[PDB]
Amino acid sequence: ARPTVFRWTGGGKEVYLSGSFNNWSKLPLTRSQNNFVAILDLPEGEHQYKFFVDGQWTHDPSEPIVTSQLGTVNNIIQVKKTDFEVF
Ligand SMILES: OC[C@H]1O[C@@H]2O[C@H]3[C@H](O)[C@@H](O)[C@@H](O[C@H]4[C@H](O)[C@@H](O)[C@@H](O[C@H]5[C@H](O)[C@@H](O)[C@@H](O[C@H]6[C@H](O)[C@@H](O)[C@@H](O[C@H]7[C@H](O)[C@@H](O)[C@@H](O[C@H]8[C@H](O)[C@@H](O)[C@@H](O[C@H]1[C@H](O)[C@H]2O)O[C@@H]8CO)O[C@@H]7CO)O[C@@H]6CO)O[C@@H]5CO)O[C@@H]4CO)O[C@@H]3CO
Repeated sequence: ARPTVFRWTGGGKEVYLSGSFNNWSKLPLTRSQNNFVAILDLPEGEHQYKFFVDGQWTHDPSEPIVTSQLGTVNNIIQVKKTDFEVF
């Protein structure tokens, strides 16, 4: 598993990260310089995720997206051979 950085740049007061890698629970993100951020160790390969921003499910329009089998929009990224890549 490689350290991987998630960064929400869309603002807000309170932000959670939800994705396949935490079974779609809600991880509190840390405010840092107008970002909200978290760092997770993730195995190489695909992950889907989304944000929960002041009470509302939101994706990041600047990362790739896909429609899930539930019929919802997630971000989709590919963890590769780099430590602390920012998504
Ligand atoms: O919780 C896990 C989950 O979280 C994230 O989803 C959130 C999402 O981003 C939000 O937008 C919001 O979703 C609401 C949405 O906006 C509304 O449209 C509505 O959803 C309706 C759909 O429009 C409509 O498609 C229909 O859905 C039916 C499906 O067509 C059908 O396929 C089936 O769904 C089942 C799947 O086939 C199955 O794979 C399994 O789903 C899993 C996913 O594959 C998986 O990615 C993950 O889902 C994430 C998700 O990707 C995030 O975006 O977890 C799933 C395991 O549970 O299970 C399905 C059976 O439940 O069934 C449904 C109908 O039963 O109907 C809905 C009307 O509800 O409502 C949304 C509010 O719930 O919220 C979610 C988090 O709640």
